[PDB]
Amino acid sequence: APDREKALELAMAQIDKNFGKGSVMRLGEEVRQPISVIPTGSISLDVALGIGGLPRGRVIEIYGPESSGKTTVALHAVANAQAAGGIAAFIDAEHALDPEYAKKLGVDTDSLLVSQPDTGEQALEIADMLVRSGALDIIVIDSVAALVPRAEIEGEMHVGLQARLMSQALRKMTGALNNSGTTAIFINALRETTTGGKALKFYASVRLDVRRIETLKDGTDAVGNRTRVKVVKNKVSPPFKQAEFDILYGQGISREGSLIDMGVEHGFIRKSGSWFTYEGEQLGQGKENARKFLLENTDVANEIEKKIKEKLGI
Ligand SMILES: Nc1ncnc2c1ncn2[C@@H]1O[C@H](COP(=O)(O)OP(=O)(O)OP(O)(O)=S)[C@@H](O)[C@H]1O
Ligand SMILES: [Cl-]
Repeated sequence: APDREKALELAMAQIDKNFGKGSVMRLGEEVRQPISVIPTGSISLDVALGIGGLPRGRVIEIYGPESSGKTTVALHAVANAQAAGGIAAFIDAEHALDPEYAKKLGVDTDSLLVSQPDTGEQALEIADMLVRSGALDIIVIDSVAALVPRAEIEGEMHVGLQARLMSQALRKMTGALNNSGTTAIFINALRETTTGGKALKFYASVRLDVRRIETLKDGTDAVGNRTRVKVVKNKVSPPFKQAEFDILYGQGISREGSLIDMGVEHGFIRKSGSWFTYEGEQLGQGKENARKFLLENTDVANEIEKKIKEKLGI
């Protein structure tokens, strides 16, 4: 009577039904759940996510050391939800946002709702209220850590409160997020759990481990920094995939850079040691020269984007 593959699928099906699609998956499964997404700003990360971007109506955690590139991704996500006509909100407990930098990443600052709460409770309630209006495509909360409880803020001499705070708010908010379809990005700067990163680990549909890995030099001097993101949790597509990309000083994710990495790995652009070539024409010697080439030769790149796009999904 026993036929494993048969029994297994019956079990997996039963599992998803009882707990939700994505409760169990084969790591190599080719996901076919289009959903609705907010492109990450990084083509590769969109691919790593398996669905083309951050899922809508879900809790997203983006953690890692400072200057890891978390905020950049958050800002790009906002920029993209806006181009699609979405409205964005920013719950700020850090007072670090640099609107001029955000504009550069394409964010329409003037339309950005910003709120600087007095307490963690207040910050999450304001977020809950904004979300339940169903009017937002995305909402980013700067600093899970910054969400300190009112009592602490007022000198209360008694603990476990800030994590409990993140739990209860997350319990209430997820419902509205799904109904509204608003993607909520919690930025968690570390020094995976910043007091309340505890409940966030379970409530999230996606958790991004962001980390700096290399300083982009090309020549002796610095041009920017390369970031590596690992999708440690993904309840909508097989997890653990990884992605890398360049964020040049004063710029967001380098599109050209992403086109040069995927293009090389997917054979569209050949790379003999030190020289990048594309179907019968030189791009230059050195990751950076190629970037320069693609920045200028806008016609190229678009086709390379085209090809890389078609090859996976546009
Ligand atoms: N205001 C800015 N002005 C110029 N460059 C910036 C600015 N913000 C970010 N960048 C660029 O992107 C990098 C920092 O990215 P962030 O997303 O701010 O890092 P992070 O991981 O979010 O660190 P935290 O704790 O949020 S600051 C910088 O090293 C620059 O390359
Ligand atoms: Cl994107």
